[PDB]
Amino acid sequence: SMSEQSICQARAAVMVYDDANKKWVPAGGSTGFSRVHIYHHTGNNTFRVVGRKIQDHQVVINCAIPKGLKYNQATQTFHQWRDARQVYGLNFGSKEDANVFASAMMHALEVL
Repeated sequence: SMSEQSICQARAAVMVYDDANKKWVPAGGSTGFSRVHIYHHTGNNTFRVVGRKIQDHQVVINCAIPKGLKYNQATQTFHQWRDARQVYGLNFGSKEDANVFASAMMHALEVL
């Protein structure tokens, strides 16, 4: 697993969209900020997003990034993308967190 490396980290609250109730809900069950990484698995050139809550280290997101993922910068601090299972949203702690993480994601998408 040393062949999988973090290429970015940022501070964001991770939500998922509850399709049935038409509302954003905190990923993992409780609202708060996480440390969110983009990991590059160099053996098979894959990427995933993994986030853990700062206070308790709960894993709140573990989401593939496949080739062609559409990454939407909805606002300067809220970005989102789809998975068959749910839409994910990142409410970043700052604009720099958001831009840096995006530029990282755009890089990932270009090397996939």
